[PDB]
Amino acid sequence: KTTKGVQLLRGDPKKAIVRLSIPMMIGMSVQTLYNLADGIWVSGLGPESLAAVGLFFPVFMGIIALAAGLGVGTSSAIARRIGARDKEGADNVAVHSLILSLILGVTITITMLPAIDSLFRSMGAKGEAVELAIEYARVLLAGAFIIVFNNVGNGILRGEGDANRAMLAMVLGSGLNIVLDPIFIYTLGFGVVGAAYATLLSMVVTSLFIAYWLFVKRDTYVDITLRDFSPSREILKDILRVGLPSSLSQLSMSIAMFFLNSVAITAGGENGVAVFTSAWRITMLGIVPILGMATATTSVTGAAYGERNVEKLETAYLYAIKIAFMIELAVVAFIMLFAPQVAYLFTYSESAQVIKGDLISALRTLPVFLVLTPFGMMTSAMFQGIGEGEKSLILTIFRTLVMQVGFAYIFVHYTTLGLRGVWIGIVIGNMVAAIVGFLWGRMRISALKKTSA
Amino acid sequence: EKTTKGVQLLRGDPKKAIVRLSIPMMIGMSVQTLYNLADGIWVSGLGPESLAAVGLFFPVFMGIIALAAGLGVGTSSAIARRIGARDKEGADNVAVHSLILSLILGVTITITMLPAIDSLFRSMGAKGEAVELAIEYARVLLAGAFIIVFNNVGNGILRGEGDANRAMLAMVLGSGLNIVLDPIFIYTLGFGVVGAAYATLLSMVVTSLFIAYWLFVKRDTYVDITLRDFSPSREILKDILRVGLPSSLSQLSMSIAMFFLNSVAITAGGENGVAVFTSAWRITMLGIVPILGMATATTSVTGAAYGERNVEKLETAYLYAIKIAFMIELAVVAFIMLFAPQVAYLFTYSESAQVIKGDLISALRTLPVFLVLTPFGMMTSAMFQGIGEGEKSLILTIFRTLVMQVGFAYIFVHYTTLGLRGVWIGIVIGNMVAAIVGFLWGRMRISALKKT
Ligand SMILES: CCCCCCCCCCOCCOCCOCCOCCOCCO
Ligand SMILES: CCCCCCCCCCOCCOCCOCCOCCOCCO
Ligand SMILES: CCCCCCCCCCOCCOCCOCCOCCOCCO
Ligand SMILES: CCCCCCCCCCOCCOCCOCCOCCOCCO
Ligand SMILES: CCCCCCCCCCOCCOCCOCCOCCOCCO
Ligand SMILES: CCCCCCCCCCOCCOCCOCCOCCOCCO
Ligand SMILES: CCCCCCCCCCOCCOCCOCCOCCOCCO
Ligand SMILES: [Cl-]
Ligand SMILES: [Cl-]
Repeated sequence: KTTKGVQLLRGDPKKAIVRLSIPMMIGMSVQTLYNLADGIWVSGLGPESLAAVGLFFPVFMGIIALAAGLGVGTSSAIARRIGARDKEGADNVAVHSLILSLILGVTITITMLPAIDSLFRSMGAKGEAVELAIEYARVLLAGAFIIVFNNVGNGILRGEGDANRAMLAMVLGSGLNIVLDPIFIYTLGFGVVGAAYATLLSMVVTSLFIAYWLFVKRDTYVDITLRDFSPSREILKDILRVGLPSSLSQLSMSIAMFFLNSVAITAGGENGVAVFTSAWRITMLGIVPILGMATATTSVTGAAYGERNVEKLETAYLYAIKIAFMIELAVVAFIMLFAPQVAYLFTYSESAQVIKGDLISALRTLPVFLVLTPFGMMTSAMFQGIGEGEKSLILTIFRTLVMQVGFAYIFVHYTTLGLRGVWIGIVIGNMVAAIVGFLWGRMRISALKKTSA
Repeated sequence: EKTTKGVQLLRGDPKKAIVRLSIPMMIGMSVQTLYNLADGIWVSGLGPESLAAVGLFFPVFMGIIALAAGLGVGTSSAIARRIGARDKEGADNVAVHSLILSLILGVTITITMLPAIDSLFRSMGAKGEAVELAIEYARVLLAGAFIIVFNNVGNGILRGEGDANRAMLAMVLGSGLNIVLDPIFIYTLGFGVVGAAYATLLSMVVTSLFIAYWLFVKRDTYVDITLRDFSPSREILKDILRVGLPSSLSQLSMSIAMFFLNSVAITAGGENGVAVFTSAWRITMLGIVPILGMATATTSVTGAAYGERNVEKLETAYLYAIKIAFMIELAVVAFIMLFAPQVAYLFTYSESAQVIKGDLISALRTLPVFLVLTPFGMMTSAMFQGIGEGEKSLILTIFRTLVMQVGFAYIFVHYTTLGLRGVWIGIVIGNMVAAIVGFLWGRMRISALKKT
């Protein structure tokens, strides 16, 4: 009656952390490669097409944040039921979340469609860029329910230890999107709106395979039928308590990036942002693996929590920080050692602009934040795992909006540090947040020990 | 005896066989669809005359296929039944008879249609560059009619013994080669639209070389193919024609209805109504591909089960195919409807786009529903062919196209004022009736097979 995923999920915590993290790293890497490739294809379309994507980008990220949020809340809730050997509960959560995906998906479409014109012109943007952005938006807003469905389906798979198929769904969608991208944009001559359709079709195909696994093969651990589903305010509250703050964390990180951009303006001007933009884009080499471990950390800590096994929860939590820290250590040492070569690609590539002198400096300072990220992110993943999303959000706000923005701001304004002060501030702010996160996580775990006793 | 994987499939679990014999056909057809799409792009770049020439020739091409595919299904179903009946000698005999028939039929098609193709096109189409090109295009493929019939018979033999994979391979190789040769003949060699006929013919010939090689040289099929001790049989010929002949007539019945349904849209949507449903027809030919795969699988499996005299196994296979086809079509139909305006755009890049586009969007939110009903009728028809009663399949086709669909579309136009919108409804309603009556007929036929 038990699948390989569930065996893995409830087994040795260390094996579970590693083997559930790896597929997600691969899946997110392909997603990253798509994002990277699409940005290159769009940049060959001219200024108005680039602006159109820019107008819609925050809206798109808002949809993803909402979709991924519901997915994490789903994954966490299921993992805790499964850890508690409450299969009926796990089944009931799965059905609940799928219905919520439809509700949220349609809600996004109905709300955003009549509001995108006004929103896009609030930028002061006008002409073709706005009209292209509207046409681009209507394509993805139409498949809003597909986006949420795919994320929920992914959450269900992760939550029951099936990170393998969660990965496959991601590689399927993103992989097809990579292939379809230059075909729709250039070969078929659709232009920037072609990238919109390339994404949409890729998500539909992904949805078909997910729906096939969930409703036709029905070879998931959880049983998804319309008669184990007893409508539950409690389940709904459980999912939302992790889902909503998860989306709000994104917004928090979003607003923080905007503030850091303004700080970089004061520090080094318009090209100061260019150095900053290139800087954190590079660090994603390190962020991507940590994101993968966060998903596994959430499900493993959740499984241990439902099992009422605080020691196993503690072991998984601490082991995840340990492994992520070692992974980052290599990544950061690597980026530092080949900073002239990494900066080179971008900076040379556009021969007319040159900012390598500062990017190279930035690549010898900023990446250091990557070795302290695991402390905040595993703690956050663990909070999501035990179903306490508000704590995850509070930590994220403290790190991003208060510490990073605060330290970057102060160094630029009250010191000689200058543009380099932005990188120092972020690292120092991260250092303090890492300490707060780790102590809080361990504090929360140890309080559970007391409670179980 | 030394059997093959395909034979083991036919004699084993019907659900497994339905799946393993239907999927390869869809894949083969999907590559054919890729070829067709690419060819349409090259042809449309040659100008309106070349584009109109293809439209004029296309019914002639369908006429050859109707005869070729007809003999193929008659061949495949007969082989499948005798394999189920453990009648190896009969299976060998069907194969040899069909191969000889392919020569006779192919030659006869060329002999009779070639001198009558010049008079046929002009009497209804006057002239133009398009008329001249369409005639030249027809003469090329009419000349290679034997190759076309031989390929379908060879394909029929492969499917009939459960080797759908090699049938798929033959289809993929031919279309894949046609994909490469197509722009070479059209552009590089500067033959124009007629170049596409050369590329297709050459691809078909190469396909025949693979098939001939498998059947005559390597001879690694389950069936034995040899003229040694060959004895012509009326029983074998009747067994082939009782499915093969009505199969050809069914396609004739569909085309006769299509000529009517295209003119009903004239009284409904004007002359634009012609290109209106011609477009709709093209989209749905894409939509029915999985159904066609299910049907060919159904014929073989129900055929084998009939040969085994296992009615329960026959019934399982038949209902299971409907089950899968129904599920697949729901996904197809939802896609086509929920994402419809996009689909119409890819066929309407011409002047006065809106009326040809915007009507067909409406058709795309309504007409696709028929694909949901179709498997109940089509698997029934495929089951009729499987048991060797092709005339019942023909009767069902006539009732659907010539009676229900034309009848309903007619009355919707002549007695209602919905016009074009009613035409789609008329076809869908007529499709509903035929699917239910058909499924009911099949269910009674199976119930009778259990008696005596
Ligand atoms: C460029 C990206 C490469 C993509 C292809 C990678 C192949 C991955 C093959 C592994 O996937 C196996 C599918 O697993 C099915 C579901 O497994 C359920 C959980 O099983 C837990 C045991 O994990 C075994 C890992 O191999
Ligand atoms: C310069 C590019 C670097 C990119 C980062 C790539 C990260 C990939 C992560 C690879 O994961 C390998 C982790 O393997 C763990 C090693 O085995 C764990 C041993 O732990 C001891 C406990 O053993 C219990 C079972 O694991
Ligand atoms: C992770 C690797 C990504 C590789 C690129 C994506 C490959 C997609 C599959 C191949 O698609 C073929 C489509 O061919 C389109 C050809 O377009 C060439 C003309 O482009 C000119 C404009 O270039 C703008 C960007 O510089
Ligand atoms: C993607 C399309 C590529 C097409 C390549 C060309 C293929 C041509 C057909 C290949 O058939 C392979 C056959 O192998 C050679 C067989 O030689 C025949 C001679 O056999 C000797 C005995 O036969 C006597 C009767 O011919
Ligand atoms: C792009 C065109 C490639 C042509 C390759 C020509 C090489 C032919 C070598 C011999 O063919 C290989 C085996 O073919 C099977 C031979 O046995 C039967 C001969 O064909 C008889 C069937 O009738 C169909 C002939 O067109
Ligand atoms: C196109 C096929 C015509 C063949 C008609 C009937 C021929 C077989 C009937 C007689 O049985 C033959 C006894 O078998 C002897 C073994 O060798 C068979 C070779 O027969 C060659 C016949 O060739 C006729 C071609 O015109
Ligand atoms: C418009 C074309 C009509 C073609 C012939 C129409 C005659 C058939 C009418 C419908 O037939 C219904 C018969 O109902 C059950 C038949 O039972 C099986 C008949 O097959 C007979 C062969 O075996 C006889 C053993 O009983
Ligand atoms: Cl191209
Ligand atoms: Cl699968």
